[PDB]
Amino acid sequence: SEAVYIAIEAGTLAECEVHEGTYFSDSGDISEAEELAREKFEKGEVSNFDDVEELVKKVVAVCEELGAEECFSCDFD
Ligand SMILES: [Zn+2]
Repeated sequence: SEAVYIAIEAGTLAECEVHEGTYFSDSGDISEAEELAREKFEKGEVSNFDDVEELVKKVVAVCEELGAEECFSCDFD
């Protein structure tokens, strides 16, 4: 599903645009990613027309699947 990536790409987490593979979701509020995802998603029906509770759940899952909280590459030349 891409709807998730979009829901999260809508502004759920952040990743170094100079370091591909290195990501980092708003640390301190992982749930915020879901809520925000539900806000954008709900504030903008996606083609997939999936469920909010589903997206959010998938938003927290994906976000968690990224297990990223910083761009260690920031030190990797
Ligand atoms: Zn970086």
